Amino acid sequence: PALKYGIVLDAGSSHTSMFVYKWPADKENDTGIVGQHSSCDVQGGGISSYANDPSKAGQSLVRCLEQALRDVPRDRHASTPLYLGATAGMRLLNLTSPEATARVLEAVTQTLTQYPFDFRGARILSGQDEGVFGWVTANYLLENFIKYGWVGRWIRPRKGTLGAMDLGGASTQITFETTSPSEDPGNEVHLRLYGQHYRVYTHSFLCYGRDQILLRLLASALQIHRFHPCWPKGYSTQVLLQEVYQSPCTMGQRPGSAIVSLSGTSNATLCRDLVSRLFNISSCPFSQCSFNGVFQPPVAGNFIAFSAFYYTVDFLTTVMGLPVGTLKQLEEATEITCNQTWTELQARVPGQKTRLADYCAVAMFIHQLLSRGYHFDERSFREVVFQKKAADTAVGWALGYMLNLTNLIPADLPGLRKGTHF
Ligand SMILES: Nc1ncnc2c1ncn2[C@@H]1O[C@H](COP(=O)(O)OP(=O)(O)NP(=O)(O)O)[C@@H](O)[C@H]1O
Ligand SMILES: [Zn+2]
Repeated sequence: PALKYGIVLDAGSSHTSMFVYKWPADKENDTGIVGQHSSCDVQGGGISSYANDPSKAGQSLVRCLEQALRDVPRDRHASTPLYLGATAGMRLLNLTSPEATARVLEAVTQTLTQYPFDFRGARILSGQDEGVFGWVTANYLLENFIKYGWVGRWIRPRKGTLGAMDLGGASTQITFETTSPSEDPGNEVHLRLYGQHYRVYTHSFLCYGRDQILLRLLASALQIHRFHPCWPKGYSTQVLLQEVYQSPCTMGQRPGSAIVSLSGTSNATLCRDLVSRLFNISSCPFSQCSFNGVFQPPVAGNFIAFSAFYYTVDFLTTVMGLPVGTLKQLEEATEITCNQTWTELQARVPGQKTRLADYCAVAMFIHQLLSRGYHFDERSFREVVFQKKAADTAVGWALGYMLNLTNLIPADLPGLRKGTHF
């Protein structure tokens, strides 16, 4: 079995990762056939973090690109497509400075074109792209696009699909198949995959990624309290105000000190109140909304919640040792976590402590996002799983992106399968 390869660089807001995928040459159009071969994490920040030094964006990719030359057999380099796709970090930089954004894309382009792979371009994905391609990855890997049954006895209704919730560093996406009528063309997606029509809803909330939410809570805590009720008692840090208010996500909060001391107080109730200010539920120009006046039909079906949903839930279960099987359990785990002092929290984590002071805020954010924002309840929440991998492949938008650009999912089966699915 001759294999083929393809490569995607996911240039996210906080990190770039490289995925190399492989599949058999003569089975390439079967669903679920493509899988991850290897991956590489680029050291340092995302490409948008090089906005004032765009040369370093391209250079940052070199070590992982050297790994790709070793991971893919040499005689296949020339015919292996290589893509770079960038997400909300670059969408935010594009708001601030389209020129700096262009210089970063130019610097990564120049680096990538020096390599022997068939480089097909560096692009910023839309929020819709990001949501939909994540949904295609999960469902492709789990073989949900197979028509189950056999002639004369097809399963009905057809096999359900897995909704996707992705909590990145600078935006978050929700995407799922729905039977409700569309009310906003911005959210409406129609896919034709293996001869079947999928009616999908998607939305991306810019500035609702983990790192931007933490920045917004920090801005809010500085304004309202001059302490940080989500941070643990005994933790303090010197906050440089310029970093807090430079983001498009926080410049709306700006209130002439350069640096302020800010300490935690382990106040789970005040933390909950701080997080609640993130969601505007005051108006809805549609029949129903999620939040911020965005149309959303009722959630339905199973969901996979990956990226920082998985990392936060993994902290709560594995480090705090708390169950999160229900929304009530998640809320209780968040309360217990938020009420820990800094010495108590550190006692649970013998190794490196990065992100530890932030789990209370992120867990509170996720609980409110699911319950207040998307309107999960106990019944719908029972159908959510927290997982970051399927069939030995990382779940994210990268695979679905590669599948689309490489044209590896047919709209129709060959010969329409003689019309046996009609
Ligand atoms: N191994 C890990 N453990 C705990 N947290 C992590 C880990 N890796 C990443 N994170 C955090 O989780 C958040 C989302 O990470 P990731 O999904 O890599 O976002 P991204 O692709 O960089 N951002 P975006 O461009 O908005 O999709 C970031 O705030 C990360 O710092
Ligand atoms: Zn991402």
